[PDB]
Amino acid sequence: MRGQIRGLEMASKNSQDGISLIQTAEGALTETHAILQRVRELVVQAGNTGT
Amino acid sequence: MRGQIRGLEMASKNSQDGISLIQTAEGALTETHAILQRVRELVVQAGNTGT
Repeated sequence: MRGQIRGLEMASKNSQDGISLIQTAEGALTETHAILQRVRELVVQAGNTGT
Repeated sequence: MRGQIRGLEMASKNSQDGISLIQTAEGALTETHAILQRVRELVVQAGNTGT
């Protein structure tokens, strides 16, 4: 039982660390995503300005 | 959605630029047109003055 318990507290900490890893990935994908927004604008006025 | 929106603002700016391009063409065709008015006069009195 005790071993299980201490590994469950460690399980909580584990999953929290995993969330944080993901949050790093999501800041990165957030900025990448905003870049793609800017790109999309540049493609649209590339559309008009191609004429 | 957000991408669509920003491309819609860019769509507004696009069409405005297109209008301006046209306005350039329409100043040009305006002056050309006035020339053809003068020409028409010169052809009419070329009509009489041919006699």
